[PDB]
Amino acid sequence: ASEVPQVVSLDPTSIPIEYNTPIHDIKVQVYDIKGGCNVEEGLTIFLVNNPGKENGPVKISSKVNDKQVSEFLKDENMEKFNVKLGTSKHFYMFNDNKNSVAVGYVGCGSVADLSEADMKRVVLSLVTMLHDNKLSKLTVVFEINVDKNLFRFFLETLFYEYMTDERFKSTDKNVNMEYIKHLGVYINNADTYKEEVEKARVYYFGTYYASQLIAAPSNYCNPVSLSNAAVELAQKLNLEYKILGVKELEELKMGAYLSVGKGSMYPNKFIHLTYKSKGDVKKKIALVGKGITFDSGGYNLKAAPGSMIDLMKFDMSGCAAVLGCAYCVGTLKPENVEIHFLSAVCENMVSKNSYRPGDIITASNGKTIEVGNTDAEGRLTLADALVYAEKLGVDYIVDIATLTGAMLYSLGTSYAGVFGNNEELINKILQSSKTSNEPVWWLPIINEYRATLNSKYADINQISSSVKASSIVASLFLKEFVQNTAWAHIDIAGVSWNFKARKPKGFGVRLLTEFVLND
Amino acid sequence: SEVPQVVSLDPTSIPIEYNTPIHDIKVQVYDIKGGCNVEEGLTIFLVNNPGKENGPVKISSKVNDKQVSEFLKDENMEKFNVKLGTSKHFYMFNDNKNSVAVGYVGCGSVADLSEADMKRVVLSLVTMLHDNKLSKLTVVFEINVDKNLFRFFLETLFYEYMTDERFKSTDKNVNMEYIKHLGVYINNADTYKEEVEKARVYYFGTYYASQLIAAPSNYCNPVSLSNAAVELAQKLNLEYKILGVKELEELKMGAYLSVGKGSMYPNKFIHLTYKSKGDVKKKIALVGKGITFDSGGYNLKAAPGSMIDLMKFDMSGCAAVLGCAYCVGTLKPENVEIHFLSAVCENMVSKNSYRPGDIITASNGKTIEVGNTDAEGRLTLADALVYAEKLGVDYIVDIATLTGAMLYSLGTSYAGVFGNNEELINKILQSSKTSNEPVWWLPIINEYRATLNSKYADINQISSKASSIVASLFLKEFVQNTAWAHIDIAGVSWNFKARKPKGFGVRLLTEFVLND
Amino acid sequence: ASEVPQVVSLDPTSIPIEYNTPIHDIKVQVYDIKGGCNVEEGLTIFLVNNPGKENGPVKISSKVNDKQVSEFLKDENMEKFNVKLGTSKHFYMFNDNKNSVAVGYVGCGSVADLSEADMKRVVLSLVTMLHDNKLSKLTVVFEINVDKNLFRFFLETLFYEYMTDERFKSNMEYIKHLGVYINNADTYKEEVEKARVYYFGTYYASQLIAAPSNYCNPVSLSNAAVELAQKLNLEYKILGVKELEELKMGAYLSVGKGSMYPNKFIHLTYKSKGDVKKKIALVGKGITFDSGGYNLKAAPGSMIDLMKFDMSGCAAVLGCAYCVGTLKPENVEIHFLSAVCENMVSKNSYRPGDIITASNGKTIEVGNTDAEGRLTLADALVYAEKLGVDYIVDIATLTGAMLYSLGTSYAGVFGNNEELINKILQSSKTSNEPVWWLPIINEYRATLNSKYADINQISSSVKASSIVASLFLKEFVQNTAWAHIDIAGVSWNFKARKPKGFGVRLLTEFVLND
Ligand SMILES: CC(C)(C)CC(=O)N[C@@H](C(=O)NO)c1ccc(-c2cc(F)c(F)c(F)c2)cc1
Ligand SMILES: CC(C)(C)CC(=O)N[C@@H](C(=O)NO)c1ccc(-c2cc(F)c(F)c(F)c2)cc1
Ligand SMILES: CC(C)(C)CC(=O)N[C@@H](C(=O)NO)c1ccc(-c2cc(F)c(F)c(F)c2)cc1
Ligand SMILES: [Zn+2]
Ligand SMILES: [Zn+2]
Ligand SMILES: [Zn+2]
Ligand SMILES: [Zn+2]
Ligand SMILES: [Zn+2]
Ligand SMILES: [Zn+2]
Repeated sequence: ASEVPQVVSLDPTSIPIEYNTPIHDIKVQVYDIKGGCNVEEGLTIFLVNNPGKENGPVKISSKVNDKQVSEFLKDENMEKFNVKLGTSKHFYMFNDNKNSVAVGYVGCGSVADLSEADMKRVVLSLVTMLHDNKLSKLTVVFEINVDKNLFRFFLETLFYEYMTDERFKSTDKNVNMEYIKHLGVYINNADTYKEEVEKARVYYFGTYYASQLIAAPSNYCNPVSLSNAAVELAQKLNLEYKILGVKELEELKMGAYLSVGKGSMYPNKFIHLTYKSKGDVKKKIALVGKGITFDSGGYNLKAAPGSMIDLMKFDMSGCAAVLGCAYCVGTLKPENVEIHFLSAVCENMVSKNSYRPGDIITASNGKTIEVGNTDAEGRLTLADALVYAEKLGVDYIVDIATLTGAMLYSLGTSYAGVFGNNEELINKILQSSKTSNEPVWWLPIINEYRATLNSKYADINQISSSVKASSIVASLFLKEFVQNTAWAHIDIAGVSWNFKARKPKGFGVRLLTEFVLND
Repeated sequence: SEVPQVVSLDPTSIPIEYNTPIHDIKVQVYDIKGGCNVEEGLTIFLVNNPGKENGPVKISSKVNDKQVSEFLKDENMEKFNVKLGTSKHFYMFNDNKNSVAVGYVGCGSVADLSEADMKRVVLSLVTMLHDNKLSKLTVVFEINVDKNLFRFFLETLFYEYMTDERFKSTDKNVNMEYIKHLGVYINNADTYKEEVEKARVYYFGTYYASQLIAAPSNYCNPVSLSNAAVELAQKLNLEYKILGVKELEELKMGAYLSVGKGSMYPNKFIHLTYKSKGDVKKKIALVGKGITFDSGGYNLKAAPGSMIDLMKFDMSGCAAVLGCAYCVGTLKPENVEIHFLSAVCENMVSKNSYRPGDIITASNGKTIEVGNTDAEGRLTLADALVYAEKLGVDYIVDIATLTGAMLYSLGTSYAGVFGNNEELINKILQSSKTSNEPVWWLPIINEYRATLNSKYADINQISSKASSIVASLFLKEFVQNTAWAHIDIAGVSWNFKARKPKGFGVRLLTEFVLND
Repeated sequence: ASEVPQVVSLDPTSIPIEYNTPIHDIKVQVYDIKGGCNVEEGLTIFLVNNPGKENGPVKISSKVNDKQVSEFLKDENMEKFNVKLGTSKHFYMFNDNKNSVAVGYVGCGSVADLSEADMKRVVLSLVTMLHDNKLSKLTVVFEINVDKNLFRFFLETLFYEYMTDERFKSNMEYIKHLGVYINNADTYKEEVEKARVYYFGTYYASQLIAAPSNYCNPVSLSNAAVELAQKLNLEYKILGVKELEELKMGAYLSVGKGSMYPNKFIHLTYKSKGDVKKKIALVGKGITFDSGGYNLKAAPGSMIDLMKFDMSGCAAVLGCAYCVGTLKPENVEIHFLSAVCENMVSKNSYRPGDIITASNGKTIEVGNTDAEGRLTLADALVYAEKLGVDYIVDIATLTGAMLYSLGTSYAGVFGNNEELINKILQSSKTSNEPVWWLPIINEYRATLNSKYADINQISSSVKASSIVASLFLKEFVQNTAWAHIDIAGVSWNFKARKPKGFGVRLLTEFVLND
């Protein structure tokens, strides 16, 4: 734990973190739908669809253990409503014990298998029913088909979207902020789905924890304060930790990493968390996250129209995702595995002490790098991070980074891109993507472009000057720093930020965790 | 107090000229009914011709000289016309057989000169003063002007006549000589006499503001500017207080302190106070934006036409307030208590600078999400407006070079005024009429308030296009229950044609204080 | 009706126009709230606030004549919800007679005085429920404070936002009944049919604007004007290129030169049956598409894809023409004018630097082809003052600077006559179409001095474009009271991706209460 430097005494010296969220107070009960649905206090929502019939009528199929509610929800009354994806309706009636109840439904389209995006729409429609309504209990009746992974995804998404981050609110807190205390779920073959509930709660927070870190502004979330939070997290989870300061980094000759942070008031802090299983270890994995707490661009300042310099607190999303994974792994405690969580945290700033364009710097593997652009600082920090990671002697090195903005032009805001030197590892990422429902796509490392990184003076150029394929060029650059290890690179620069909702996604936490677990 | 330097050659004070050549001018006002004596220097007639556009010049005044009167007869003067801005020089011998200079400046055919027309008239008259080493100027008024317009003539004459040579060195004007005497002829002269010394007060306050603004950022930094304000206060016997960083920290001014975090100069909060002897009926707080230099911060002014080299003008609001302070302290109005405020700092790029995206806390507890570092003015004004309201005043009037959007709305002549109180706005509009400083009332549109709703903080700093209106909506959030008005002078502060400050707002704020 | 030229046989030859809308089929009843409410049919929505507590709990005061709904509306239930402006909830249930009804609310904030901006948010919340409604009846219970004008605004807005334009397409059902419970109902009833007239006047203008440039061209726009005039029994006249050349409208014609569509000048006339006491000319800018000419809109943010909207001034005048010809005010004679053309890049286009001559003889030096609206208005104004009217009011999407000045909500008004400007402002207040008075600063006039022509079209330096354009237009009105309304910023609703029909009601209130 290191002291955070301040310019004025009003400068924050730590990131506020909410561990005990209202979600953790919610008691979750899972009932088998065969036994019928009890409709009591709170709000009972049925998830219905109508296969084939686009915007077809609503039909409740479950047994409802109440004569009154059954009559209300009979087919001929429900037919005036439809199952259009995103549609919702509220019902009000009295049950058999003469107690008023609130019932409703959410349309789930006319397609049998809902994609992760469709399910997210259903959750969002469901969440609006939770907002501005002081409910004590929510009951969800699944009348659609979901496998165990999609059921978990439903819960995680619900917990995430329902949650509101009011850490930075002061005079403008929602005076009506009131969370439900009970969640009931009716589903076919409930005994098989029950194991997903706690996994969802663990996945939710790991995602929401990374979200809190990302959403934290660059004056709260700096290299020192972020490394402090990693320490606290590790102390709560009994993870081994090591926080490397500038001096050790100099001794390890991390010249590429150090140059990036030269222009910052905050000293570089290299984060090293370690989870090791108690049993015999059969797999060693290093998970690397890019940790630029603020990216001004350096002397290559982000001043072009649309450079979104104000959003650049998000450039440690990779680090956040890695730390969120550290929570999920340290909590669920997988066996036969050893995971290193790495992040070379620093801050790309403009100063008299900054690194300059044209500077030639030496990485910790001896390779000299000519800087052609100070705004491509991520691949520099990752270079030293990758070399460090390989010295640990692992089987897999996976890095996750908000690296290139060109991802928005290639995959957009929904799908992340994965690059690598090992096809087996890449397939495991794609498999992890399926089971976590965090969309990833395999993109090529095109060797024909490697020649454009040939520097006249240094061993290698940082950027190309004749190739607009930035995501591939950067992957080619990073590949030059992994000598003999299966390695994959996930570019989340396009998917890390939910633009419509103006908030982080916490993308990668579940993806990386499903990777650790299913191995 | 002590100005920090990078090298020894860095200046540690703003050069300021108090005793200007204008203050060495003896001003005499005579009644035109007794006629004009024409003996020495240059004598200029302000003549018009109501109706006839570009009509003939006719000297109506009685001239107490046979030879000069003969020269100025209609027969001789018919060849000249009264087109606004026209000037002619005449050369002749008077009765004493002394050569003498006589001329005129045409004042159009409209019987009511406006603020713009009178400025053209003065400018022409000033051109007759430049490059002509004269010891005396007499001006004969053959037009109809009210007391406030006659005063505006003098203030403007004095302002345009004076040349700022504080930073001249090997290029000082070798031929620059100022007149030592000024004569004025006008109808009902006893009425206009009091306006003379009021004009000299109004002029210097405007020129004092002009000097501070023109002073470059390496000369005019927050420390040197707060030093100057103290020097001003000590001269005028005003109560003064300069709040430094650690005091500001205690007052929790996080917004204002964040803006200045990057600068090598400590933040300095200027607090001057004039208090009349006797019963105070009105308590007023005047707030001036005091950014000694606006680089833009990490949102650097690097766009084409961002005019970063002119950014020394972002202290103009503060200058206007200090200029007003001189006027008020000199004229000493009664039954009022005036607080002169300016949260002075510099907006720089550094490892210590505030960033786009920072969530800062204002002194009233509201958390603000910083969308753009170049919108730093409203951040400093936020803490200043809270401090001001804490003084229990009746009126808060802030003046600021806030938004460049003003150039597209009102332009370079008219300032914009916003507010939460219609009575206060009208008073500003009234003072605009009497100070002859053009000001237009622009609305604070409440529908736009939603665009400032922040996801994480209490409020957004910027809306991420009606910048001026949005900036006012922001400032409204820091005035709880006081009549408040906001004057945006970003477009009218600088005279691009003359390449110099206007000192805009000094006379406006003084007229507001005096006539209240 | 002139023939609309085509490049291919697939190019349309008229603007699709819906006159009979489902809104005209809605039967409206206004009851007094002091008598209580009947909630036995369809959707009932309470407009409630909480002046005492910001985002405070919902409490329904009205007594309803149904036991089931009375239980639903008890304070224990409603306090689970809050009145945050725009927030809404609605529930389906059975009433006492076992009929299906729906009951809900819309939060109206904690301020007793509702602005038109606030009311618009309330209506939008209401409409969102209507777009998911299949019920036959909507009942709106006003448990808040509205005067006669804001209530009419509520109806016009409700109608306008409810109606959806589907002329170019290749869920819900429109209600047949609207019930309203409000205090002093008898005083409000007169505002209903006025709201229906104002609605279609606005929606008609909306239809013209939204109609794309391949549909809405000078020939088809003027054709629709003729058809509107015939339906309302207005005197009309469409001046063609030959008549325009005779009248020497060289500024107007220079803009259209590069277009495949011949310039058309629209002149509609309403005249009262009795004695004519006031004469008015309403002038609308009618650029059916603004490419920018050789000063092409290629800069980032120039938004060339939206420039079908630059005839919004023309549409608003035609929209007003509908209301006037329908409401038939006495003692007035109104002229509806628009010099309609298209600003295109061609070998025939006018060029930057061209010196053109207006119908009043003034030579103009063109500095920017993208500033073509003021050129066409210049000749239109000269035409307007020749009619011998008391008031000339032009309305135009003139300068993008309005977005930086007043924004997207308030229009700017400029003029030479303070009395006319006040009437505009008063019309703005009664119609709830917000306008703000901006100055015509004479000091800027010198920037329009041309070296070779009588006057410059634009300024080289001055960025106060809205003011500079006003000074320009001022040179084409010799001695008639004249006002200019710049709606370049308020014409298009960007959040809803559709026109606002801005100006119709403002202009109609102007002619009706003058
Ligand atoms: C290859 C380079 C440095 C010339 C351009 C680039 O890819 N820049 C990166 C960057 O600065 N990484 O440290 C970059 C990454 C994300 C974004 C980005 C911009 C947005 F406006 C946005 F919404 C987003 F999600 C990402 C922009 C640039
Ligand atoms: C709202 C924002 C920050 C996007 C653009 C803005 O209004 N900037 C202000 C500013 O920096 N306030 O601290 C601003 C104010 C005046 C001017 C300005 C520019 C000129 F070229 C000019 F001549 C002038 F007089 C003022 C430019 C920007
Ligand atoms: C004076 C000039 C031509 C340099 C810039 C200008 O004011 N152009 C006008 C125009 O082309 N009139 O025919 C103009 C008017 C509205 C808009 C405009 C732009 C928007 F992005 C927008 F959303 C809007 F509503 C209007 C842009 C330019
Ligand atoms: Zn970067
Ligand atoms: Zn980066
Ligand atoms: Zn700025
Ligand atoms: Zn500023
Ligand atoms: Zn145009
Ligand atoms: Zn146009």
